[PDB]
Amino acid sequence: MDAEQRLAKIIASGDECDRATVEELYDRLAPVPVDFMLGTWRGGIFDRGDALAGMLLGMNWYGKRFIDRDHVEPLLCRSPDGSIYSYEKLGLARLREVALRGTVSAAMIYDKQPIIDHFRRVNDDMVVGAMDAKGQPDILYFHLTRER
Repeated sequence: MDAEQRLAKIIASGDECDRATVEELYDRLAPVPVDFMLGTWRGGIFDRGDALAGMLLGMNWYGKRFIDRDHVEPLLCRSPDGSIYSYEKLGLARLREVALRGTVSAAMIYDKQPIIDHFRRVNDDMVVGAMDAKGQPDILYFHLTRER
């Protein structure tokens, strides 16, 4: 109830939200099965002051495309002409069911990077992603909105 409604409002307005507050809300969210992620999603970030957030923004990161369990485009970006293209220099990705803090949910795993994004449901068209990247002292959060 509460966590979903509070997170939906932040995600829909593109507002920033500090790591500790998102994590509290994320831990109360329900896991999602792998096929729930299938489709194209528009992405946004909760903390835009982070290094990788800065780099995603500079690349005009749009979102992600989940084709099937084995074929995911993790970095859809917007080119200067306005069209959306799949940036593939960091490699592609796939979906598996992975645990995070005792909760097993659909997670995107990069093929060529030690990065896993743990997804939890906000509503049918919104998920919060928890980025689990090797070395990173803390889990970082981002959001996805389903294209309809």
